[PDB]
Amino acid sequence: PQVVKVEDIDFATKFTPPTGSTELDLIGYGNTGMEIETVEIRFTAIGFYAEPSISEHLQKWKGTPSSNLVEDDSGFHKELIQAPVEKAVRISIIKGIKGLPYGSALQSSLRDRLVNNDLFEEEEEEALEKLAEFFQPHNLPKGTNIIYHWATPSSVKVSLSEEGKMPEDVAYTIDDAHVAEALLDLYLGENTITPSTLASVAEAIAA
Repeated sequence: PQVVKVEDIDFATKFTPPTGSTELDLIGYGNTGMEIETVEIRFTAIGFYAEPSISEHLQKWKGTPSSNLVEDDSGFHKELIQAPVEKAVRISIIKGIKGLPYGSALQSSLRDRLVNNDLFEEEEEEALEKLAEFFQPHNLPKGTNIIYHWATPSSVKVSLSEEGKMPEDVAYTIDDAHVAEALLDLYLGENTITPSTLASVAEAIAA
């Protein structure tokens, strides 16, 4: 259709991020989590969008089982992440959170990924501090939208809006290519914080 339910939240099947020139299709969706004293709680609804052509860049995976694709060392993750097409994630907050803890968690997770790949130099460290600082003054209540748009492979346009509206302008830009790739790896990599979104995406490509 034109609208899909992700955790009873409406996600459009097609979407142009703020200030973008290109219509992106909904490839997969899922959720991310949080915990309180080991109890698992649903934190956000996620939708992963990309230029329709991403399907053709990944033709070679057609007809493989989804379970093959998401398995470690399959190679699919990196080819998904590196597909030379525009991509975006739309996040809809399910459990409200202050902006500092969210930005610090993001920083922590992106650092871990960059460190684990020997890519965490002073440039990446500064870019992450400034990303965390962007979020620190905001509150992210239930229903808030966060859009990350990979307009170029080395850049991420970050935009935010209240429930019911998409953002009109870009609020923040990530200018570091390694951070930009780490942010995609956060959602689509072997150690993804959202296995459900990755499983949804792989299904969509394999079929």
